[PDB]
Amino acid sequence: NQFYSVEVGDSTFTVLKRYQNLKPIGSGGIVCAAYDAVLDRNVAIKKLSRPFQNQTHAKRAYRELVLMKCVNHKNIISLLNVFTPQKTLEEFQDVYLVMELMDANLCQVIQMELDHERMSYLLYQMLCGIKHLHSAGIIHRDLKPSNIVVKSDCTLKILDFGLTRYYRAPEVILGMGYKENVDIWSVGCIMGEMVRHKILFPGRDYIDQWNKVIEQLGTPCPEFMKKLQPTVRNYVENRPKYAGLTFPKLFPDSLFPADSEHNKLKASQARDLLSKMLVIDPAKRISVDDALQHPYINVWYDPAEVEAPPPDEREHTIEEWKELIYKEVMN
Ligand SMILES: CN(C)CCCC(=O)Nc1cc(C(=O)O)cc(-c2n[nH]c3cc(Nc4ccccc4Cl)ccc23)c1
Repeated sequence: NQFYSVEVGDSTFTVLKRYQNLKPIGSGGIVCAAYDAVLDRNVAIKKLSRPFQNQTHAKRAYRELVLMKCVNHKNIISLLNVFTPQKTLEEFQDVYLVMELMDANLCQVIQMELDHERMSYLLYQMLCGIKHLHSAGIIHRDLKPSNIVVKSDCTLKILDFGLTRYYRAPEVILGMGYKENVDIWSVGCIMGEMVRHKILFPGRDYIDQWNKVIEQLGTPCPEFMKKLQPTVRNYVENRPKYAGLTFPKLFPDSLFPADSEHNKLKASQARDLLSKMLVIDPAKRISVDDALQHPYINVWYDPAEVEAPPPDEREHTIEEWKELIYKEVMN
């Protein structure tokens, strides 16, 4: 047999024999660290249990499997291998996805005191990854630190393809319609969180989250309000009003290292970029291309990374999703 089974965490992993020394990593999906004896390197193995168990799980698993094949960029997940230990469609239960083993997820990195060298390079790569997605017509809308992983040399990869809701843009929260700079918002939320070491807009639901947005950034302009459908517009127009805080007060000097002129200047640059990404109205929020030209970011700008080439959506029953997924897994 090509497979063996082992108990990692609370789950059973049935994997190709090439993958050895399985060890659990992180929290959440169900993922393992392993040594791959064929490639002679360390990999991560994700177990999707019964991805066809409901139409929501199924649509996501299918969509992501299909896009992981599509895409080609060093800041986006690229699969090394995909397999099921089950031999037939009737027996089909689980899918295993294999990729590079990194060193940490971005939530761990955010907890570090980071210099501007590291923070700017992390943000640079997020923007390269996001630009690549958009170039293939993929607008993420749910970018968040827990789905981003990092190596020790600060190399980063985004692991999912989008649509914890703290990183979602106003247009997502309010059902507005969006363009590509919807994902800037989330990058802006991550950046702010790297500075504050606190989640910027930690709402338990969308009402609470909107409240924390307006409390800090201020009530948006009328121009913004009339882009909202009338009933959501009613809600938003009738919230308690807020003038909002300036970005120096949102992100005080105390948050930034002040030990050199380099760092003083980089602090002012970081706050400038933040003030252009955390903008409620997407008509006035910075784009991905403009952000890549910002002085905080442009020091890293490599056209081979920024301008790399990119290579329907119905509903189905779970029976139908199982077959669709089984097919993709088998090719
Ligand atoms: C001995 N020490 C020093 C070594 C430390 C090494 C170490 O801990 N590394 C490490 C830590 C953490 C973490 O989160 O804390 C996460 C990872 C990680 N690397 N690649 C992944 C892919 C997925 N998802 C995934 C996997 C496969 C396919 C598809 C997907 Cl989406 C999920 C998590 C990871 C690695």
